[PDB]
Amino acid sequence: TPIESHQVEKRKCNTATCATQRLANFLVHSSNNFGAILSSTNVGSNTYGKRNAVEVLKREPLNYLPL
Repeated sequence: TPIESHQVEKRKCNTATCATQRLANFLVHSSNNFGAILSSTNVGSNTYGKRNAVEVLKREPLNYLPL
């Protein structure tokens, strides 16, 4: 009589979603440069600092208070 097949497959990462995952690796892949990058923050390229997020929140506490 016949017997169930033993076919096996995998779920390789071949989708766009996986692409985002590589972005996370970029932070660690460029973590060393990040240090030297913040050093020249006074080069007029500090208009994208992450801390800006915590600042704007302070300037606009309305969003924090009940709405």
